[PDB]
Amino acid sequence: GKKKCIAKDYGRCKWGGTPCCRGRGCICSIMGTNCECKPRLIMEGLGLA
Repeated sequence: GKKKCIAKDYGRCKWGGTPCCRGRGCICSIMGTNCECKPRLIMEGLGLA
């Protein structure tokens, strides 16, 4: 029961810190502070990246 990851589910997430059970889309702003967990993957479309 999330007892192996986090409870935030989405939003504040850090690959090197606060894990992200659901939504691996953990990206931060240019400054690297607005690290939010999004459900969307790396592909900003279909499979171009």
